[PDB]
This record gives sequence, C-alpha cells and structure tokens, in this order.
Amino acid sequence: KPFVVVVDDDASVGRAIRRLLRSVGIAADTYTSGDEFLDVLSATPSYRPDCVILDVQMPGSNGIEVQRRLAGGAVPVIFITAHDDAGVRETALAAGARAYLRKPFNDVLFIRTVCAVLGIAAPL
Ligand SMILES: [Cl-]
Ligand SMILES: [Cl-]
Ligand SMILES: [Cl-]
Repeated sequence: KPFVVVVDDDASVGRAIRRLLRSVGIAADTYTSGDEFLDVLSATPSYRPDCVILDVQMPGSNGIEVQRRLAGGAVPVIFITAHDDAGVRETALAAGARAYLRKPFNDVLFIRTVCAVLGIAAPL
C-alpha cells in the first residue's frame, strides 16, 4: 500500500488525515514533531514514505528541517497551512513542494491531491 507521513503540530489534524487516507487504502503515520520523524528516517533506511504532508506553520520549526532532509530526493512534499495563509503558493514554489493545500479541506480535493502526488489513480 502507498505510505504517507504527516507532520503537523496539531494532533487532531494527523488523526483526521490518517483515518481519511485509510478509508481509501493509503497507510499513514503522523507526527506532531518534525524531529521525531527525522529521527526515524535516520535510524532505519527501511522507513521511507511515498509522500510527506508538512505543516509549514509549526510554531518553532515551520517544518524547515523536514523539508531540508527530503529536498532533492524521491519523497515529494505537500505543504499544508491554515485557511488564511495568503502566501502559501510562493512558499511552496521556492521550497520545491509538489503541491499545497489549505486546511480545512474537502475529501475530493484532498484525496485527488494526494493520489496525484503519489502517481496513483484517485478513488473520487
Ligand atoms: Cl486515529
Ligand atoms: Cl522540522
Ligand atoms: Cl530521501
């Protein structure tokens, strides 16, 4: 199964996303700490997601080091942010993010975005 990692400082966001992805056959692990995710990557080469969904607003880190570790490699990144982040597009462009979404999101847009980034057909 496709495997997605979410890093968002709100535990409720990771909870909602992992259940929604499970409903369409996509496994997901979620973190509130970018450092926690980075530590797993460094500890075991076998742990590699097919895509990362990254909260650019995480207080005190902004997901900067997660982005830096993945930059240039085979793991595409989708940026997520709050509904009133007027600048998320330029943020995504300069970071080499594959896509971006504002929270809250509807099912069709979220699933189509993730599936397109993963290179798989979307269920809806
Ligand atoms: Cl859960
Ligand atoms: Cl980070
Ligand atoms: Cl990598």
